[PDB]
Amino acid sequence: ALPSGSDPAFSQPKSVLDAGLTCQGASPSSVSKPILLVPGTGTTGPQSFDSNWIPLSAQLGYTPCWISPPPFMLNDTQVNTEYMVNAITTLYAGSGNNKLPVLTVSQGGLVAQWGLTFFPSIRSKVDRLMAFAPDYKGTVLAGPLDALAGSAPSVWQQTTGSALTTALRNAGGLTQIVPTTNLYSATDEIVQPQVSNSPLDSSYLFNGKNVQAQAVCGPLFVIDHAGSLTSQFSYVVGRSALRSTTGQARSADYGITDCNPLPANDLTPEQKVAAAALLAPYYAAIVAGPKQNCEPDLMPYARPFAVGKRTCSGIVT
Repeated sequence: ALPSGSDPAFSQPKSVLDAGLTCQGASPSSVSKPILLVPGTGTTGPQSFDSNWIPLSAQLGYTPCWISPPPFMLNDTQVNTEYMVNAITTLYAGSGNNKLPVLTVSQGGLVAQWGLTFFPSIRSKVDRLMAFAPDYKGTVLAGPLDALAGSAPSVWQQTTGSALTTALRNAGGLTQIVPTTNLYSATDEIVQPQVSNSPLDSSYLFNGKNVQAQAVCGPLFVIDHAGSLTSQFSYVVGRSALRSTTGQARSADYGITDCNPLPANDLTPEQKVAAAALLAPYYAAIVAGPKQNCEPDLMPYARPFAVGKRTCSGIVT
């Protein structure tokens, strides 16, 4: 079972949410073959995909579109999802009422499944989801000394055992809602645990196409968080998920010969070097970005699914 009924109301005006959506070389209301790219924590849309999937999806025939929820995905994850839901509705109608793919990284995958869980209207508008290193269960790795100064709202909510991650799980959000592919690695230095190749991993979704790099490439295969998005292996897996008639990556489309953790071969030399510096804005955000001293309160639609957890207002019930 999943949440049903009308979409919850947005807490932000539509002009604010519309302001966060951009398409490369096209208007959101008139776009050909759009793809929604959702960035990770501590970054904007261009910062996550300029070096990788904005050019890679454009070469595959898509119009790169993205959201950049302020500030740098560090604010309340529930509010970042409003940008995605509004963008999908806009891009669905903007492309002649046709389904569009969604490709994410880091918190972006958590944002995608959160929207599909609690905003039922977009379930018939997303044809597939290609999530790179998503943290559906949050992460057990604390911030690089983010325990005496607090952390960003989105960092609170991405901690294992948070009210947000609890509510997503309890609402049935750990089962895929659209055809979903999850590409992750046991060597992820930001999102853990990922070492079980099982529902214990943070990126695992039941009935999804869960691709742990070590399961395909070997137990000693190393590929970090940024590589999980930009690698040639990730391109092969992602390109398979986008081309597939089932909506999921196909095991026949990739193999041990594609196990390259370096940036995708099709990227230009400037793009590969830029892809290696993917987390540079993320590093700045965790050390010098906004911080608060409690996990943001749950919105009314998600509050009933995390009874017992403490947020800024107190205990849910």
